[PDB]
Amino acid sequence: SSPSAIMEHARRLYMSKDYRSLESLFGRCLWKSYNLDLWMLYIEYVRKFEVYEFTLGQFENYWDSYGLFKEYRNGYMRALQTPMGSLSELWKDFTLPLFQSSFQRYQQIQPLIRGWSVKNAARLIDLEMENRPHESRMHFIHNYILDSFFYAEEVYFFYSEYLIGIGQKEKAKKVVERGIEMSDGMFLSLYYGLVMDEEAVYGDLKRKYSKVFSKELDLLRINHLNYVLKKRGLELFRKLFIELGNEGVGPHVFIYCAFIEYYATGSRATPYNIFSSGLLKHPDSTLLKEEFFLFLLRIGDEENARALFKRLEKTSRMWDSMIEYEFMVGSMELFRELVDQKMDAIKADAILPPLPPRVQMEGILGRYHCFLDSFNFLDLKIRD
Amino acid sequence: SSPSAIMEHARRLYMSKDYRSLESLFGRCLKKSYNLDLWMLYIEYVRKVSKLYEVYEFTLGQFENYWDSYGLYKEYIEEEGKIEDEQTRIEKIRNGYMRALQTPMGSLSELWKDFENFELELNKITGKKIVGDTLPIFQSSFQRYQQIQPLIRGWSVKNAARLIDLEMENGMKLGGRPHESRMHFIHNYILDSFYYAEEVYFFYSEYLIGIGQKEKAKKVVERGIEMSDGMFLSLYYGLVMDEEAVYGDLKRKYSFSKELDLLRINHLNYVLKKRGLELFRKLFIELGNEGVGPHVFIYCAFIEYYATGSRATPYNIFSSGLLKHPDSTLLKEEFFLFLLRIGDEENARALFKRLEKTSRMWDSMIEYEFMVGSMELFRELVDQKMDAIKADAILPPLPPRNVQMEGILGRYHCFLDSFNFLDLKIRDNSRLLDEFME
Repeated sequence: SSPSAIMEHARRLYMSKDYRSLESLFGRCLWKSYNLDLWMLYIEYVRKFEVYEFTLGQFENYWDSYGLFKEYRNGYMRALQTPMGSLSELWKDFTLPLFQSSFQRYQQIQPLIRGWSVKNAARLIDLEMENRPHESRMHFIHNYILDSFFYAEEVYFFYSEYLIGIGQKEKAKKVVERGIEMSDGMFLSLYYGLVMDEEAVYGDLKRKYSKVFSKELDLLRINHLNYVLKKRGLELFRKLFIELGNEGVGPHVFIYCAFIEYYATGSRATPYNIFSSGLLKHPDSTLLKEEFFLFLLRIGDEENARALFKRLEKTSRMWDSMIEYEFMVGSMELFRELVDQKMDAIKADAILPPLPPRVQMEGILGRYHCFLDSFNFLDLKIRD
Repeated sequence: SSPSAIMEHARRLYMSKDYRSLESLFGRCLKKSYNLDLWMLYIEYVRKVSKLYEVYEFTLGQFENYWDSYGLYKEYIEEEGKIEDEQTRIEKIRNGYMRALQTPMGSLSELWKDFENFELELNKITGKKIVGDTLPIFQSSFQRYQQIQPLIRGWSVKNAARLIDLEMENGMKLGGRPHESRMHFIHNYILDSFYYAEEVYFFYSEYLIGIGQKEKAKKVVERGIEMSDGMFLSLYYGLVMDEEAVYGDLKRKYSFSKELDLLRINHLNYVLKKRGLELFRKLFIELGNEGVGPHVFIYCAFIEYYATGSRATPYNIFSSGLLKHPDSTLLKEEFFLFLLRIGDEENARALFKRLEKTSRMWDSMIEYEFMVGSMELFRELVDQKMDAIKADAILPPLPPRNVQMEGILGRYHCFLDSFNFLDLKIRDNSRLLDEFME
């Protein structure tokens, strides 16, 4: 039920002379459509001018409204107030300040329409945000973008954020629900759960994903825990963790909980115990082994760090962090032994395989990446 | 007095026909030399102007179980010759063949053919038995060389280091004393071949330390400091040979802010290991306008946090560094990330809010607020970051921050990485390495 598929159905029904059906279709879809073709077909149908005014209600702010403005004065007046292709061929036909301004503007816009986005859409949004009637202009731009990229979850986040900043969060929630029905990824559901206060999304998405989707399920748990910490506080965060428990929660969920417990409370004991539990569940997880060791060494829990290192298998990075630590605040005697030990381990082919490595974006896409990076945890990322 | 200076000078004397100076050069340099070209020139000069076989014996004593001895043995056995007296000739050529065959070296099969031909000529019967009895020797040396051959063909510091590692494994189960002798030859050959490379003096020092020859090791290092042009061997020397004097000797060569700051960080470490935290701090204070660079503050803040657990003491040091160095992005970013990582939340936030910021400080603070803060504050931080990218108020990023080596070379890299601190790196300013174009 995409823009193009409503369009093609409408055109078939027109061609069929099924006017009962066509009239219900427009009835249901016209107000909501930011597709000019279609409006224009509504015009073709009605023809078989108060109805160019009705269309201009929708497309007056549009950079390709010229033929529409042409066919339709103080009509000439507040087209001249819209940056559009061929505005100079409307001036010539039609106050000079106002036109000049709208022609200067279409210069900055033209290359973004040329090369139409999703990333130039973002660029367009940002340009218009900076510089009641402005709001009206901004609604058109976001909805037209929603039509153009109905499939891309970013567009729905852009408008939602715009709407939130103008105090229209109820309208934002509806845009997100719609985005969730029309695009595909986990992002918009995570943003819906957290920003629009809907805890049900976490359980519902768990049931939907149902091994193959292990990453989704761990990223849901982490994000669900975050929701609960934010909305309810630590004791209910703590209760949700303990309930999650008769399912295989991945290595990441333990590492995430240990880190919340450390940075929220300052306990060293509790994260040690969460990392330790997790290592019992995932005895072969190099991630947990490395992140546990480096966490203990970085917060300064030396004695525990050293005992853990002695018991575990090691990546080169764990070896190199421990060697560098010993050199800085340890002894040369022990430093020399840890070097001997690392060279022995390389030789025995005993070093665990390495973990993968790892103002970027600006404006409203910048904002999106801010949310995305935050929902993502370490190398556990949203994936499709 | 480098090997190459000596080879050049010797060729000069020889081509000039200044035969007096040349013979003097040979007298003072030969026995200390592991450069085969210099010894062959000596052979070539002795052939021209003069028991020649004795000069081959003198040369094969230096290049004992050398892997490119074939030309030496072949020419030597030609000289045995050319001995008046069958029995003594026979004796000598047999000992020559038998010494070669125990040596892993190129062209060993060609000496094997010559050897079998020689024994059979004397007696087809007793000779076949002599050869049969020597076959496993030859075969062992042939096999061993198959593993040496690609290291020599690809000769480099790294393959030199590999040859050291392979011979340290001791596959022939050499008794203590001839294994040591093997290793001394190998390391001295390497020192001569790469006389200018700090690595190889480290390789030899570490070998000698391990066999309880640490005074020998200190003189190896003293030679290397003279032959190389960086600050690796001097730091190694200070710390491993316990020689505090080297810190002031380096302070002269360099008074180069970055090198001065590396040298100060490493001197501070020497004092720490030797005399502990209290004398570490006295040295810090005295450095201590005298004036030192940001890295020295960051280094000392770390050593105090990790060594004593204090949060006040690192805070104060970072703070003092930032007052001496107000425009230091490295310091602002290092100080901020430190406070966030150890969980010093209120100091981290208060610091953040008064500093200029990299995108990484922004990103780390955004992430932290999302994780354990509030959503309205996350949103503001995100607002502020966008505003900051807009005003081009962002501080340009710190430089990005290698591969893993094994055996002896991997040991060199461990000592080097340890001496190095953050983006401060030792270098030899006279060597042109993989990225020389810069």
